[PDB]
Amino acid sequence: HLKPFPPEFLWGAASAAYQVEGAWNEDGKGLSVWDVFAKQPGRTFKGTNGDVAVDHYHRYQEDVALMAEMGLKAYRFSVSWSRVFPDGNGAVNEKGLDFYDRLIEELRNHGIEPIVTLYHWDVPQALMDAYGAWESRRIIDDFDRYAVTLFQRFGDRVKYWVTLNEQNIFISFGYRLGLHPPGVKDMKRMYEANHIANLANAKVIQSFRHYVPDGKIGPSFAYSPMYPYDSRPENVLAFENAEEFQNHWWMDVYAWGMYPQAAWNYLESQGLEPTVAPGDWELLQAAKPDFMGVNYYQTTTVEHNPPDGVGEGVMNTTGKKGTSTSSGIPGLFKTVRNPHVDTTNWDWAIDPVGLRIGLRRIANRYQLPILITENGLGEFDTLEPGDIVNDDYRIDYLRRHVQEIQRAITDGVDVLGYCAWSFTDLLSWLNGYQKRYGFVYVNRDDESEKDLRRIKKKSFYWYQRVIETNGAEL
Amino acid sequence: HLKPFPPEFLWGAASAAYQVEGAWNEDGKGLSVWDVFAKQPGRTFKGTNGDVAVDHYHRYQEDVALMAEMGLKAYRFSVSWSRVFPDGNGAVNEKGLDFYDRLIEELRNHGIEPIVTLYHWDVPQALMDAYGAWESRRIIDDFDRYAVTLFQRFGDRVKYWVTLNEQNIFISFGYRLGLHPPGVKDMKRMYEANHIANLANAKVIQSFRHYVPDGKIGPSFAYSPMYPYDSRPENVLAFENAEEFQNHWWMDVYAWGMYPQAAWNYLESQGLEPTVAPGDWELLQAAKPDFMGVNYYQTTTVEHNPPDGVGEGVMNTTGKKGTSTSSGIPGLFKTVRNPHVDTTNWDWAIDPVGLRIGLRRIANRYQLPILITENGLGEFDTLEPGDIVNDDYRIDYLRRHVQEIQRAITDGVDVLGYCAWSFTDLLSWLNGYQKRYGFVYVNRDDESEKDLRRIKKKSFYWYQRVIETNGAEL
Repeated sequence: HLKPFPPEFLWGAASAAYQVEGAWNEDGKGLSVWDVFAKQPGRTFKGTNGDVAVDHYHRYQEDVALMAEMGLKAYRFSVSWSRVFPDGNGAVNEKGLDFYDRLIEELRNHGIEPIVTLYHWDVPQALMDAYGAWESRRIIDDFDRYAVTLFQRFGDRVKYWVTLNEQNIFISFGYRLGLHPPGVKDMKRMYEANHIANLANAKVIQSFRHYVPDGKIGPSFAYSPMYPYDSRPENVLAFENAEEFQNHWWMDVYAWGMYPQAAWNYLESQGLEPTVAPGDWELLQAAKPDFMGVNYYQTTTVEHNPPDGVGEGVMNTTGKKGTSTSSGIPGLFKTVRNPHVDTTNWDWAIDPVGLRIGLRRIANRYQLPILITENGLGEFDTLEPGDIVNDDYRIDYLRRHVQEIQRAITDGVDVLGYCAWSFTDLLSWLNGYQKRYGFVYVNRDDESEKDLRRIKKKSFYWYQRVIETNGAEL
Repeated sequence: HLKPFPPEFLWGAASAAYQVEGAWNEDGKGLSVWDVFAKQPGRTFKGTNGDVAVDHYHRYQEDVALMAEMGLKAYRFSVSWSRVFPDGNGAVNEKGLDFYDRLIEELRNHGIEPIVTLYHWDVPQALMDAYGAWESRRIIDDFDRYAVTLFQRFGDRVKYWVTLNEQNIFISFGYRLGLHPPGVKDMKRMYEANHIANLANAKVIQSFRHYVPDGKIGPSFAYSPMYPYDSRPENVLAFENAEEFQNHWWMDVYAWGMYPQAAWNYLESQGLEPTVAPGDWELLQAAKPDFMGVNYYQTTTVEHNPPDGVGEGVMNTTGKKGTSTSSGIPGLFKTVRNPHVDTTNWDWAIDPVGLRIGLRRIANRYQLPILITENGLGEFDTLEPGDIVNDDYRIDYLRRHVQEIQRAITDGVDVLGYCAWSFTDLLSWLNGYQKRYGFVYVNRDDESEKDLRRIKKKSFYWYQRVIETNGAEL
């Protein structure tokens, strides 16, 4: 017996500025670390970068019109820091602010709730040149000034804010795996930058309380809920280590302002724990958010990993199924393929019940409302004669995840909204354009840039029907 | 490289008054609910009862001398409420307090720390008669009067105190399964009595802060940590349901003063959630314990249970292995044999790693120190001529659990002490005498008290060596 979706449920769709906007050097925009990073040969598939992307900076009016046709209740986007402060910490760029002002007015005139994401991985290169960006406490007050600038200019028209998007991703990929700017493989640096990012998150939530007292703000965590492989006690203990190290490590800081103790002690024994100053715990414990943002795609199953066993592993960005290899941390846990779910061709788990599990774990541990900021299926799309993209695969994935959300709401989880990823096709950070996520097909591939024309996929009309029935018809 | 056991680690052993004392009608003692219940035909194996038990009431000097020979650092025992208040809430029976005073003085004269359990299932029958005992709010102030009586008489000599022993057992066996007094099978009444017992726990922790400001106090929860059968998402969701419904339901109230929400909502949908009065949440939230007491014997593995599925199961009462069957809650979860561990003859899982997992979960969720108030192996013992009892099976079980305690300490779990169940053999509530737990064999069976003579088992000398080496030699 299912509860209905609440009447105010934020049926949404999401983007990220570098992935969508283009206009990388217009109206005074400074360079970001991704402008620099993606132009380095070999970082991105076939050299694709965000110079143009899908050109949303010039075509947003067309884009919002398609949102209004769909009847989106909400649209989640990120503000590009380097459009607002080209130097990170210097003088404000009114043209940068003007674009987001025009975007929000376009959204508001069509009855769409704007959800503004403060940071999605594009710190200005200048801050990285001046003091190493997230490795320096100086970024805390420069990020605050940036945040406060947006709060004063948009706080009367934006109720929902997200601080740092997938902080575990841009910290891990940027400082442990070397896949994102700064392209570093140093765990000591990774956890120092992570700690400073935690303090930045807390400082801007505390500013938000002052500048937007009637608004709602939270971080957004890239949450892959951990599973034990079986009921072997050694595999359950691996799951305890994995859920605490991969998930509590961030969410406990967001919710309670404390790192988990066992994980901390493991890092301490390695010489990897971050440097703490007077003031840190009191700041982190005083920044309670209104919700936990959740970006969800898959669960992860783990098993026992001996002290000499698997370390970092092989990722699968080609799309040939079966090429992923176990990654893990020796002594604690290593991943293993879950034999009870299917995977995509990138070996990502297809596990909509895993979303209910993860929503239940956040409610049960933190008692926080949840805003689902990102969920989606990336796949190749064929444009067929008659402007028809029959992405039944995407509909089937979104249907099952929305169905499990309703069960979680029926369990008593407070889910504020759901932002599918993504509204239009967009540039992936590293693999180009062919793994598409959008409701709206964008006419370009890896080689030919074509005209970037927007085409409504079959999933666009499915989700239009979802919204008008408030999820009653899926 | 393991951490050592900390210098003042409480190497202990435990009992419970009804199981050990006898003297059921001496020196002014009133009837308890167990005096009455165990004399009803069919309630206990072979009609065994606590009239004599192993006669610790008269033989406490001999028993304490054996604790000194072992070198016990702490002895955990329970106070019989009906010795102190024969009618539960009238005038104090000084001879009742004088026994526990004599006992505490014997312990302290031999260097043994007393750990006093306020309530181990034996509320006076007069309170059951007057208002139904734990089902009535009247018990909150009656329990409080009793606790403060003990705090004022013994607080100068007792630092460690336990409030309610295994509230989840005496409430669920007493009101849901009807196996303990008052023998009721009614889930609604069960959760009402459970809520009243939560308030009584909170009230006496509050009183304790006034009367024993330098003491340490906590409840003793009967903790069986849940495992999912495998990585099937439906079995992991069963584990989420099972851990919250069986474990968080109690420990969250103990630690945070709040029931978990998914469980509460499920009870509400069934008309089973308890009645909440004004002021209840404030009392419950303001009664933080110094430690979580943990009674640990086994883990429990669970899997999906369809809404038409398993409910009450068969309980192994005889000692014939393989006779237990699944128990669960339809629609939420059901138990299933863990194929990766062995089980005793009573079908209890032998899972020392589970104790590390359980200690880690409590640290990770509540950040509380833990006092392990019960752990042991119940088995048949053979008395061999020469008064020799070779219980290597017990040594092996205790050894592997103490080993995992030290791994948990090395992880960063603050464990205050370890109380093996039990010091001497004693009466099991339902299963008679042959399922023995003691370091010290007591010569009696279900048919005859014989001479009740005390006989040191092999495990006595093993534990004596454990304590002498502070656990470095196991």
